[PDB]
Amino acid sequence: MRIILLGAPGAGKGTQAQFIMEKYGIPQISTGDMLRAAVKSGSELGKQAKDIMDAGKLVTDELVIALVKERIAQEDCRNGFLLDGFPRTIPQADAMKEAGINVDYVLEFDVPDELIVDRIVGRRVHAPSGRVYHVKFNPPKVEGKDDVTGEELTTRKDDQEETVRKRLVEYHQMTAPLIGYYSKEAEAGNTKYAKVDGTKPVAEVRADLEKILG
Ligand SMILES: Nc1ncnc2c1ncn2[C@@H]1O[C@H](COP(=O)(O)OP(=O)(O)OP(=O)(O)OP(=O)(O)OP(=O)(O)OC[C@H]2O[C@@H](n3cnc4c(N)ncnc43)[C@H](O)[C@@H]2O)[C@@H](O)[C@H]1O
Repeated sequence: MRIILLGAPGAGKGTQAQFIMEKYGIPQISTGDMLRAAVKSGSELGKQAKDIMDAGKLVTDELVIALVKERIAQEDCRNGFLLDGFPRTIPQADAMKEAGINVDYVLEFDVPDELIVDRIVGRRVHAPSGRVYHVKFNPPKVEGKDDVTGEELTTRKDDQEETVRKRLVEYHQMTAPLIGYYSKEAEAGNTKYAKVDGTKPVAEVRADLEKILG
């Protein structure tokens, strides 16, 4: 099963990607996670994103498509994968087309723009795993620590109010067009498209998703 998650910054994509992964055994390929990791390792493919992500901007398509093709080539992806954060632009969606990567489901997480900045200021992450928490909406079982490893949670560098605003504008300009792109793909019979209400509580969003996927 191959799934794309689509949605504005902070719509809950990464939070739901951990449930789909654990419940359906398909790997989560998250380009934000792969790029923060590359920046942190000084990996030649991806360390270049450091300043772009800091500014709230999209990294070049050519770079991100290279990372994703590499990852899909690892033996875990031969039986499905979940794309979280990719495609992010119409060139990245076309590249998937050209390459024979068709998906089963595209899920749009809809959230109003006005909720995004407070979701993101309460966000705390366990960086090694990419697990994400919210101090109010979805807190860890022990404050400040990841549930699994007991390691201290941190804040992302690009999760301040002005970088989020910048990210919202780039989302509306470049990424929002993918809703029409893939809705056209669903019309043609090439994928299934399902929209979910990302304002519902985390567990409730989790339950709508089980109705769509099995
Ligand atoms: N393909 C690509 N092309 C080019 N550049 C690329 C690229 N991919 C990445 N990049 C780059 O990397 C940068 C950042 O990219 P990004 O891909 O956005 O990495 P991100 O910040 O980790 O995640 P998102 O902004 O997408 O939020 P999300 O929808 O996953 O929601 P989450 O579950 O955390 O939820 C948010 C918060 O709210 C919470 N929450 C979740 N669900 C709910 C709910 N139902 N109710 C209430 N609160 C909730 C969470 O606990 C959390 O605290 C970009 O600016 C760009 O530079």
